[PDB]
Amino acid sequence: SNPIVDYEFNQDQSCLIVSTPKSFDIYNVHPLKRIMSQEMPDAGTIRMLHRTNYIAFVSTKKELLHIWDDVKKQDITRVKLDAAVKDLFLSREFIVVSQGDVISIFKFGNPWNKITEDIKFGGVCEFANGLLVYSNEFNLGQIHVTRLQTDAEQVVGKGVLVKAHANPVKMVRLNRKGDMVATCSQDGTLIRVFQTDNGVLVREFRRGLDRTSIIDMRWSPDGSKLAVVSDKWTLHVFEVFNDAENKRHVLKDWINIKYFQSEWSICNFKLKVSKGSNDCKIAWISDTGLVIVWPNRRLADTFKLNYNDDEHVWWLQLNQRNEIP
Repeated sequence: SNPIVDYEFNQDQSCLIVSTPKSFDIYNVHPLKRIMSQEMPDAGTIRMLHRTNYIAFVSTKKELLHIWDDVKKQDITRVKLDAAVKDLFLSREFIVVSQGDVISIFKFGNPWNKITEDIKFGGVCEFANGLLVYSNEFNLGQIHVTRLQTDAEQVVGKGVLVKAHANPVKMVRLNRKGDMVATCSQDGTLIRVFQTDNGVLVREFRRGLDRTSIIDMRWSPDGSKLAVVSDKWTLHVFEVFNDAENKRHVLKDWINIKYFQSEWSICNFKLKVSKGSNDCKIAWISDTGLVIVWPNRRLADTFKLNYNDDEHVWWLQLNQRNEIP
């Protein structure tokens, strides 16, 4: 009887937090077990802060943003919002809110205030590990990457402008450390990866020949692989860095082309999707595991990433499916 309003993973992928009309609940992603539930009226988009006791959610009743402390069972603060909230992010330092046509940044902790003037953007943004990335307001295939300086005059700040795509950016995904950004356009034809320091292009991958829209992207725990789901409804896995290049070794003949490399997924899986579910989200359970969450079905599919050592080839397997509930 309870529809899922919003759902997200905590930063390290260990938990799933969802809001219903009657409540919000927190699940352990794998193995999948409900960790806790809390009755709440009209909870909107909802986010989590690591495994800590703070949880954010946007009132679907009002323009309010509730910051909820689970130890004492109350709002430490409520924050007035000027528009609809498209996206939301938390760190022990900042609170980042994408609302309507702008991005607002608030201090986490007293006095929970706005420490810089709202940032106008083109609809697409992501914040992880102190690093902010967003679509440009005018050119929609360009992105800005900038660090948030907590101690500085002058928390703005600096920033880099990358022309990521020809067509406008569909979505954006930071890896865990935050040094790479995976990048996507409306085409969904090819996926790019940029270094966050300079915004220089690291790698380019081809998803397919035909245009599609891309539902999700997520980086492996060790930052070596990137998982992607399109609306063609196939899961793709790309290897961005093999072991040596990931560990920053010295590569003996790296210059040749050597290698002239990859460009395509090492893995696909064609997903069977009921006519209902039009969106989902991806989590890495481990360096070889994955989970897909489907809001409509309240369903979690567990996938196994296999490697054949002798043939140097990979394949995907679906291990399990579990209702939420």
